[PDB]
Amino acid sequence: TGPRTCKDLLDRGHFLSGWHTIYLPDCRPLTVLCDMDTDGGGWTVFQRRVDGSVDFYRDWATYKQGFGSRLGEFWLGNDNIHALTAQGTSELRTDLVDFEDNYQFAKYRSFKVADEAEKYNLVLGAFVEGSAGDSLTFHNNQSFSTKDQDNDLNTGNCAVMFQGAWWYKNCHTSNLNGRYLRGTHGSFANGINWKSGKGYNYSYKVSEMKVRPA
Amino acid sequence: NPCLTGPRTCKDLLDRGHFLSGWHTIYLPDCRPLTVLCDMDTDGGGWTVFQRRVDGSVDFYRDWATYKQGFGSRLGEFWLGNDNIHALTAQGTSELRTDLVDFEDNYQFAKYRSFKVADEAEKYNLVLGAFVEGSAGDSLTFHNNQSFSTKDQDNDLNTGNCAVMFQGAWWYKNCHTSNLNGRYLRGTHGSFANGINWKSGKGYNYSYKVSEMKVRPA
Amino acid sequence: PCLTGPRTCKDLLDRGHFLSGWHTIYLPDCRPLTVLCDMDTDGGGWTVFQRRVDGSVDFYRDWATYKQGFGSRLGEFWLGNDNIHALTAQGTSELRTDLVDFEDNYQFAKYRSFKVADEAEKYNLVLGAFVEGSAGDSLTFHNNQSFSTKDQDNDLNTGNCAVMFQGAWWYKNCHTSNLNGRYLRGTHGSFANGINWKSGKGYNYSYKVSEMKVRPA
Ligand SMILES: *[C@@H]1O[C@H](CO)[C@@H](O[C@@H]2O[C@H](CO)[C@@H](O)[C@H](O)[C@H]2NC(C)=O)[C@H](O)[C@H]1NC(C)=O
Ligand SMILES: CC(=O)N[C@@H]1[C@@H](O)[C@H](O)[C@@H](CO)O[C@H]1O
Ligand SMILES: OC[C@H]1O[C@H](O)[C@H](O)[C@@H](O)[C@H]1O
Ligand SMILES: OC[C@H]1O[C@H](O)[C@H](O)[C@@H](O)[C@H]1O
Ligand SMILES: [Ca+2]
Ligand SMILES: [Ca+2]
Ligand SMILES: [Ca+2]
Repeated sequence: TGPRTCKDLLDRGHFLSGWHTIYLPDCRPLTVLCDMDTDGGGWTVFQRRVDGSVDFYRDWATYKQGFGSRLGEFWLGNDNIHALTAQGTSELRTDLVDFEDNYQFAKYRSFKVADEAEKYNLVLGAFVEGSAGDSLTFHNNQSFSTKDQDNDLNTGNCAVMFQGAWWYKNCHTSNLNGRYLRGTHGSFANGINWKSGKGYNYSYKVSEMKVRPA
Repeated sequence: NPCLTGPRTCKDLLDRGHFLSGWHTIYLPDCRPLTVLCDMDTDGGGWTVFQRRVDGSVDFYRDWATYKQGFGSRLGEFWLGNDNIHALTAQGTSELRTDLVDFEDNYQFAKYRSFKVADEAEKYNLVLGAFVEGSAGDSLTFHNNQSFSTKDQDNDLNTGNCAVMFQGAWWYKNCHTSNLNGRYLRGTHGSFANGINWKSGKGYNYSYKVSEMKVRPA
Repeated sequence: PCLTGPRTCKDLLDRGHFLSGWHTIYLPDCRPLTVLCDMDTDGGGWTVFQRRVDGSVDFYRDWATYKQGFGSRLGEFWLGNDNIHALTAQGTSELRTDLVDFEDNYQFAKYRSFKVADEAEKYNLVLGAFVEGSAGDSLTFHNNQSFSTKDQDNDLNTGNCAVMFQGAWWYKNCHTSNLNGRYLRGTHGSFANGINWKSGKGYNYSYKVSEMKVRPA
């Protein structure tokens, strides 16, 4: 019955990025990171990597509730991301920065995750544009997986083989919750990787995933 | 009714016992709430920080409308916004402090007895009081009584465009001895005077690690 | 003991604040204080009262500064001796100390009990048994000892350890740890005047990160 999105806050004159309280579909308050600069601002950031201070190789219960720090890296929580994206349409933007401070991005028409009972299934709309290329449409219609809850399409455990948590199939083309392996790495596809961007052997300095009413 | 009971400046906050720097809501003269960064640590504390550079994560080469409303992040770097800075300095007398740190941990500062920014109709004209003291030396008096300029709105006193030439936004004259909204060029640069430069401090070829501009009632 | 709102960061965690960051708690008879909650480390629910991370803040401060606290929520701070006593008195608050080096290697110590008494009583450190910690014990030595600053010599050394080692601490024969020391950025030739944990990295290495925190045992 007040601000429901970061877009609402932007329209009310909140021009600086930072943490604000919004009110979810059910009226539950949630303190979220608003990106008010990028691409018109008004984005609610649900994932952020910047320096490798936080361990992202976490189990189901931890990804469900969210983890990390307001002062740095975090995953907002799958329950929260479902609430955020349940009804209406949120467009997704992915922002990626390499160690030479070059920026890439990918933008999708719509994005949402189902509730826990449906394994926080990815529901993704068309790739609109992005200098990072499209490395997420591959994962469309897939259950989320973590090390202790394998819902993927591999005989082995993708979350373990690539040290992350994602909507793994057999196995991935993106892996943003992968290990903070600074820049080029010999090890295959176990960093913060975006196949169509810098490839399976380059772990980004910065990663942000964010949503805005479409 | 929290406008009448709420703090109106960072100094009110310090007086109420907030001893750590951090973002707090204050109430502007027209009762509009604004979340600002208070500096409680430096020089007696109670300063409202309106510009901060720290790591080059935010692009400061922005247009008139963006400087007007403010941009950046409470997580790090930002410009509070010219409308806000006018609102903060329109009434009474605010002193100004500039804190600068180089990449070798050398701290420098400059202090001015008063600092006032006019409204948009006057293009955010700078009215600067006397230089008080400072190891950074005085690189702002030169800019007294100049309109603010951005790349897309040239209000400087140069035949060309200072904001474009020096890749920032400032109360440019013809053109500058300070350029704190310049590019984050990380230490010494070969390019001329287009970084976070304070001439009397580290010169036209050295871009500071940290910049903060802040005001306090005096 | 507040029953109207959150008393500790532990309370906040059990209420569903799962991200670390600055929150408001209600101290014991029942004043508000905005504190840094660490919700990830060792199960979460830690209230952080010291933090070093980048050397932006001068920790070589006098008695009155350490009393009321200083620093910034954006980085380095000391919560204030008055706040720390109000927070820990009794209690049985678990003390934890987190330490990180310049190649991102993690160490950290834990203690079963922690409190400082009020100003009258020199904010004496009262420490319970060391429990565990890959950093080793460099705080027990300092048990039952006055806090000292540059303008308040309360150690057992003929000189002033605070000036000699450039900080503030529960110095005695001097120190075995110096977390409020100078941010000397890794290895240093100057002796023991840095953010040092003798059992961890000794008197010649200044840590990159250092956090002292508490949670109800
Ligand atoms: C600020 O600068 C303006 C120019 O933009 C100054 O205006 C001039 O002031 C002188 C007297 O000092 C007059 O003789 C001129 O005719 C004025 N010119 C214009 C264009 O108005 C103004 O005086 C300055 N104000 C201060 C406080 O220094
Ligand atoms: C609606 C439909 O029949 N299409 C497919 C369905 O067959 C499949 O079971 C599901 C998950 O794989 O993804 C749907 O898009
Ligand atoms: O430009 C300001 C900057 O602030 C924070 O770092 C946000 O996470 C970024 O997306 C950006 O908004
Ligand atoms: O002052 C208004 C005017 O300012 C500059 O020229 C900018 O390009 C716009 O903000 C424009 O409308
Ligand atoms: Ca499998
Ligand atoms: Ca011009
Ligand atoms: Ca002595």
